[PDB]
Amino acid sequence: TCPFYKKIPGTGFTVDAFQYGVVEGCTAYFLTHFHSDHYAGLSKHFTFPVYCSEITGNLLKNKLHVQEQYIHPLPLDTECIVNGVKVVLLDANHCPGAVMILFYLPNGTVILHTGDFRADPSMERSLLADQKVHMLYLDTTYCSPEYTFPSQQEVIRFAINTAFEAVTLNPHALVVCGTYSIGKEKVFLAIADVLGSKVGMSQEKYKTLQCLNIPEINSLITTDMCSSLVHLLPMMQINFKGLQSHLKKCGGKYNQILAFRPTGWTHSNKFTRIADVIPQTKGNISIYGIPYSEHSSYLEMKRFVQWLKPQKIIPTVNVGTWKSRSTMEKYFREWKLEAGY
Ligand code: NI
Repeated sequence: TCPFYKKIPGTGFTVDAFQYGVVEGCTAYFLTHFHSDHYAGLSKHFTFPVYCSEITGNLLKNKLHVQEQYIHPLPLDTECIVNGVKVVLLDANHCPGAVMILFYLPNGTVILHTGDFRADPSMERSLLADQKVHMLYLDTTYCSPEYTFPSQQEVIRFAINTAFEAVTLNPHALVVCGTYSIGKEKVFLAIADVLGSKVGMSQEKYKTLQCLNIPEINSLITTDMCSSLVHLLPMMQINFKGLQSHLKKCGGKYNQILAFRPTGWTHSNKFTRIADVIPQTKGNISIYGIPYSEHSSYLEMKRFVQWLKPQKIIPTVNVGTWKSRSTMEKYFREWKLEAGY
């Protein structure tokens, strides 16, 4: 049964609520982004309206084969009327096509649902500046001060330089990058760009990338593995046994693999700066784990909420335990007391 925090009071609306069969009274279903935890339940057989971004809409059509009559894309930064209710989609700075949703309720109440998001100061100059928010449904994934990580720009600098050095020292080295869902595309794109290669990948992944409205994408990616010296593999294959196997398949083109695993947070961030990171090495193979997050750090989160000064806050991640729910109310109270709202 659909939980409370996926319902929008006073409306016929739910958010990211596809795995509970027919939800009593829902006249329209909102989808924040194309990640499996959120889209779970959707298929070709779904027959109620779905509202989403354009890019999310391309993925529903081409990857889950949802029928074109039921997909309702909306443009960002635009006031739209849906079943007699005003709504706005805003970029979440999460993965491609990911959005936050502003609802203007008939009774005068105003609701922000973040979906998944990495808070940024640029969000303070959106359509959010212009008015009050009464309830904030919040992505609280890293809501604890021990969760620190560097900026995206710092991580991408490290990866580029790491790659460029190794391949310049050894022209016969192959670079590999792990993936399992959409997001974090910049890692493999930036690396290929400094190396003057296209990125090689499977047909199922090529298809996926074609739905993302990336500029000049056709110049950047390819299905011809042999033409490329930056390869994508599924994340699970990024270990010593999986890579040794993959090297055999390249046929004496390459004598060395350097591989990158994009992770979220890991406990090694409590002690080690990004500059100081080192790889796990076995023979002619090396594997770097790098902390590229598309979710807000603790400080990023704290700033956004303190700026927004919402009247009530509802969490959407880490809700499943009493300890978690308790810890989150304590941080919300300190933030409220520190900023005076
Ligand atoms: Ni997500």
